[PDB]
Amino acid sequence: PIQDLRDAIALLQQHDNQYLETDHPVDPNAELAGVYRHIGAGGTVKRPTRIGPAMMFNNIKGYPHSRILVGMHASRQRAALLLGCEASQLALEVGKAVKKPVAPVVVPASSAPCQEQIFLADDPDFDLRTLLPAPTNTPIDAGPFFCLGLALASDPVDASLTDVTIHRLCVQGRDELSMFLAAGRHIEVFRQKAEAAGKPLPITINMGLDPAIYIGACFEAPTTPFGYNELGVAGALRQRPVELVQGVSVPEKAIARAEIVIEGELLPGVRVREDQHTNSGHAMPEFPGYCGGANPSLPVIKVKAVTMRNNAILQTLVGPGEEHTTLAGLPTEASIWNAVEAAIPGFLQNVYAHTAGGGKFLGILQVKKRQPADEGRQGQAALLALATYSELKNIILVDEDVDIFDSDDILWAMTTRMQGDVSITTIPGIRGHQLDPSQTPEYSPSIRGNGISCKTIFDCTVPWALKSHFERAPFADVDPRPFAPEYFARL
Amino acid sequence: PIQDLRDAIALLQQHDNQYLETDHPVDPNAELAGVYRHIGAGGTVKRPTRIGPAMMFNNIKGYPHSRILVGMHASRQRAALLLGCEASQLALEVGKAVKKPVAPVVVPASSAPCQEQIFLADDPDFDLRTLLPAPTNTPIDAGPFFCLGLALASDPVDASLTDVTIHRLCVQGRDELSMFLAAGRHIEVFRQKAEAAGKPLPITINMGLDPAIYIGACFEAPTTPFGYNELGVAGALRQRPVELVQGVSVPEKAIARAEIVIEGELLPGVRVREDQHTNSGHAMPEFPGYCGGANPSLPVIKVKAVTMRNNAILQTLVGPGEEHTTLAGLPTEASIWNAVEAAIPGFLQNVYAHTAGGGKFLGILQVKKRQPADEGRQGQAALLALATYSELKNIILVDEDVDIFDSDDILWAMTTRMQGDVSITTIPGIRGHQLDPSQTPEYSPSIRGNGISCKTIFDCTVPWALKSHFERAPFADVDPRPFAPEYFAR
Repeated sequence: PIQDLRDAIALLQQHDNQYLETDHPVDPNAELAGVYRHIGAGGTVKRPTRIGPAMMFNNIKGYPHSRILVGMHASRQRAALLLGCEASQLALEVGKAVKKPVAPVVVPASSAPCQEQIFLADDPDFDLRTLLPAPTNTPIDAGPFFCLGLALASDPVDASLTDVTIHRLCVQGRDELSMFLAAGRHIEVFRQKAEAAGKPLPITINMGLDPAIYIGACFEAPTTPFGYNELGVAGALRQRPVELVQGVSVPEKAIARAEIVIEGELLPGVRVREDQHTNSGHAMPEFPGYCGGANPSLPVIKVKAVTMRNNAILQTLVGPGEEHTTLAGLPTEASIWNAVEAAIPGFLQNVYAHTAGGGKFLGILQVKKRQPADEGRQGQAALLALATYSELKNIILVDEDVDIFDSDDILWAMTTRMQGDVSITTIPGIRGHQLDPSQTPEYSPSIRGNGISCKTIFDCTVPWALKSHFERAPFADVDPRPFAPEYFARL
Repeated sequence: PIQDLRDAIALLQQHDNQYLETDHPVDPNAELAGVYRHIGAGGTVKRPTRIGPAMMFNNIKGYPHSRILVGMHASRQRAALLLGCEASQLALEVGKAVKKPVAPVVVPASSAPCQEQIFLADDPDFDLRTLLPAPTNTPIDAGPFFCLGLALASDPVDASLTDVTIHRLCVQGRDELSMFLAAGRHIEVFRQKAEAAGKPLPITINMGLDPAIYIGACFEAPTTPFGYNELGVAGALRQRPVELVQGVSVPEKAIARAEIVIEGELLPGVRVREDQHTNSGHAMPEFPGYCGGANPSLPVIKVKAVTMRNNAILQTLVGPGEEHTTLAGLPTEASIWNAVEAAIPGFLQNVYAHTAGGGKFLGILQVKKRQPADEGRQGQAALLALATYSELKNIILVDEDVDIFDSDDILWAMTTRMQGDVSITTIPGIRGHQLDPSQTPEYSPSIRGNGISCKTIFDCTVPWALKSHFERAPFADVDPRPFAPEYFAR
């Protein structure tokens, strides 16, 4: 029963090519990410790249006591193994946990390995920059980043209002991090409330976690009093409550079994240029595959303490590549599943938040026309997808004999089951996502500002009345294995 | 505190031009509908027509003791009076009731005015066709119809599964009505189960109710054991449970305060052609404003009894015009509201399931661009609407200074806040609704079968960056009341 990051590493070590360690010295600045680019970053990272093992770097230059984990979630198959289901059903299996969550519980400090070591920022010798190897993903980044920081925080006026969300933070100084907070999201609203009263907002950043927690926390959750409800998904996935502990230096909870916890406060009335120390003009690589722009005005966590386990692992990601595809893509798929299946039961066979869109921009919907009235519902399923997940950009529709996880087979449906002046429907001027660099006025006369897009539905389903002409060549069913057993061993 | 149909009539009589009686003899065959066409049918009925009073016909040729009420829900203002809220808030107000329903209650036969008179069908003199006037809406109809039948039914194996649905029924014999039942609806899964076992399904048809029952019954409701859950909406709207009573001739509940109850059984293994007796080839007028085709294979209710209050009112509708716009459009608006507000909170100011689409085909969305990021979200709101209600056909988007209940003002926005080669987005080949006669392959080379349409989004919102040029001419705020008091007393 997996309850923390090390229980997960143990499971991976029982399967081939899921976990890999190296003792060869690596520089956290640029080099480590450059290495994993080849081994397992995947997704929208520039070629060459591939799906591979999660990888542990034991020998980090300048950090003789540290080790860095990347790629834990950077494969769909791997995520399936870590949660005990089939990779094609991963979105549905987690969607079931979302529906029957198990609440987290509070434990005492004696039960929290994340507090086996406490480094108070009090200490004159404290220096976040030398305590933690925060990797730099590319040389043009704004600085070192932590990329899997699970932030816990509460409303400053109503303490029963909580939030759990993944963030990335740039290291800005001996005890400072900058942190981008999405407008409108709960923790930013918390921070705006505290700042309007001139007060800091206490927060914990929890890194190195059971992958069920990271995966579960990307889904929308209900809000109950003191609920930290995102944690309920992982509670359901393991059938064991996620354990919280009180912070040592701030009045906010932290993840009891996390590897590293950064406790601090968002400062009132303070802001920094994200790239103030490099003037690179960039932040770090974004899920579409491009380096984003540096944010000119960011809030700052003032660090009051770092607590960690003995031999703490620092967990982050590279790419963000396939690791982002998994964390973002399963929620994208679940919400599309839920919307289509409630409106058109039995129609959708599956949906894939394609890695080529980082799990957000590109939806592949596999439908089955069962009867004459299903003609015209394939467009309806596309409208449902675009309405339910507004950061989507394009939809590709295929039938149930097309493998939506096989990009060759998607392009095959786009070649023999599509006519350009019939099957392609453009929907201009719909808000999409600012990190798509083609969503700009300069790219298109129908785009009125950044993050607005034309959204395109590629209908590659066979028209109902023509289906008799579109049967794929029927090869006979045979068990191939007796013909070459040793060859099918390689699985 | 309204509890039944008569209470609602008494409220209407307190307001001018909300209720109107006539004692001039009227033929229930075509004439009655012909008259109300002029007075209050409204909606998609051919013109002349208008919004008007609900109308009671006291003198029915062939039925010297009967009276026929029509138009009860045929006005949004009238529907808001009957629920005690603002017309522009109707969908939101019934949505509140949808969330906190009160359960109906069972009461003994002595508490059910619907059982003041009992007409068992095994009496030799029983004739459904002469006991009650069933209007025929037009001369090309399949036959006489009851158009506001609230049907109650339970699952035949598991009695804890209940459904409450609104139906129309054509009178086909002295003891039989034909009744369409939508596939997938819980009422017909009960009927298919009973039929698969060669058994009848007992049923009540409850007509002449508190408008809060009819209106609430058009919303989706959850299922709880022995729930009759649709009725909880009406119960929360009145904050008093709607009372039921055991049927005298079938094992199934009826509405205790209803005006007329038809008790019977859906018969297994027997169908009927709707235009049996006429060969008209039509059923009756449909919400888009055209007569529908006759249904060639319909199930039959075998009537075992009819019960009714003393001086029972027969409540039905005409058009179906504005009455259908109310019953169908409030749920349409409610579901669009819930979707857009969950997805883009604070952005939608109101939505109107426009009567020109019978409450189904045409959605007007009123949005407010509060900030630059809202540019691009008005199209998102239209997509949300098309996805949550697949029978929509077109969406018109407007800003918060456009009155979406005023069709002149809609067309105004379509005229000064719209460029044809920019603001109009077509989405071809989406399944819509077979009763739109333009959704056929003959109308469009992009339509592959009936009930498939091109769906069009008309964006009549001001582009964010240009809003400083589109302020409507600002007339000073003044209370006009004092300048013409007696004029405003109308």
